[PDB]
Formats: sequence, C-alpha cells, structure tokens
Amino acid sequence: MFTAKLIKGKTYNVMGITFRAGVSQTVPKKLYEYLNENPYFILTQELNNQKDDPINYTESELKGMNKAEHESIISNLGRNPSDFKNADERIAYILKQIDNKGELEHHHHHH
Repeated sequence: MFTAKLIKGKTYNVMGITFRAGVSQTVPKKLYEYLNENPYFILTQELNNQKDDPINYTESELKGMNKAEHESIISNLGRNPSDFKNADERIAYILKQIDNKGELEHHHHHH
C-alpha cells in the first residue's frame, strides 16, 4: 500500500485526488512516483499483505508474467515448476489454485 501526506501544502488537488496537510491518503504506484517527483508530500509505503497464498493470480497477469516469476510462485506453493516448461502448463497449474480459492467468508453472521 502506498500513501501520501501533504507536508508542503494544506489542501491540494492532484489530478483527481484531494490531499490535505496532516491527512494521509492511499495512492496507486502511479501517483506514488508522480508525487515522488512532486516535493509537496511525505511518501510512505507499507505492506499489509505480507504473505498471502502465492500460487493464484490473474491469467491476464500471468500472460504477461515472466519466467522466473511463474517459478518463484509455484516454488512458494511447494511444487517444482521446473518440469512445467511451457507457459500453458505454468498458467493452468496456477489457475488450479485460483479455483481452490472458492470461499472466504464461509462463516455465518456474514452472509
């Protein structure tokens, strides 16, 4: 997660985002580096998602995902992606786990 807080200003409108001095607001990577150039803000990025289940992603993202990326993914799963050499193999196998994420709130009082 990226966040910026106005240190130079008091109330400033960046593109379509409204920042105020003292007010931290979460921004995308685009705006983070955009405001990295613009010395009006203090920039801070922290990872709330330290570890998730790293073996299930968008096939669209995996279509543009590099060789070592696919490998490190399935390595975190605990499988050897060295046998799977073609993109088809690697993408399909990862898609099996995006299929394994069927439910999150299977708990009552939240249905």
